[PDB]
Amino acid sequence: ARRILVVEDEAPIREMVCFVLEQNGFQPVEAEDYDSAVNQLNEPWPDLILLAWMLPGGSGIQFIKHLRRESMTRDIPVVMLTARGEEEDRVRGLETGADDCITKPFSPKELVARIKAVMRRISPM
Amino acid sequence: ARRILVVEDEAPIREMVCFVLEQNGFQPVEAEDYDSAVNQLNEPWPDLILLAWMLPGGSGIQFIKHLKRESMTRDIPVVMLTARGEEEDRVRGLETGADDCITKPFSPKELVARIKAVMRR
Ligand code: NA
Ligand code: NA
Repeated sequence: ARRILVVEDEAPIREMVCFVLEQNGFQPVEAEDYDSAVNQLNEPWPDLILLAWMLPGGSGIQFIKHLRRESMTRDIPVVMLTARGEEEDRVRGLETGADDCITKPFSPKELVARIKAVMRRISPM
Repeated sequence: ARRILVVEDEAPIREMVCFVLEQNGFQPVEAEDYDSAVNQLNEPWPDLILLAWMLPGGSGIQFIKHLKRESMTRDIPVVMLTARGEEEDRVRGLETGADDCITKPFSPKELVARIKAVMRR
């Protein structure tokens, strides 16, 4: 179960992520905007979601809130994709209920290690 | 097979570039700074060089001048790696003698297409 929903509107980044994931044994799914991401919340369910802070059509925080409203999605791990610089500064220490984050640009190895760490994580408390 | 010298001090970008190129059957060679790049100018020589504008130890422009002064390296294609914002703005229209440029971030498909087009031309 290695289906990864890649919710990232920056095409070069989204495609890079898909490539890294493919080569490391995962099944990446592109979501280039908010509605595209919502339309992937069904069988077969994502095992983990990578999520940018802002998309055409909706924000990352809006998407997380959407996920939490339903039993079938509320336990899917979410890892934020954070742009180095201005965005990173604005969102540091922001509690969203997301499980982890990673800053762009990242190395292929760091992305994979962060995803694997989140996937093996025990359910809190 | 074909040797690509990746001269880039931004580690995540350098590692991404090498990852894409290696899975696509190229032989990427990493250079994280200026001296590392100069140290890779020996047999077997690179088939193409991807080059950042500024490195620890020396600039992209400096490295191009180094390449052009030697008969063995003068015809190796050079593609600049350009960052958005401040850098892209200053290097707009700089006639460096590089064969092409690519703006970061780029997709895997764009990277490979650009290098293959430069090598064919
Ligand atoms: Na975004
Ligand atoms: Na640089």
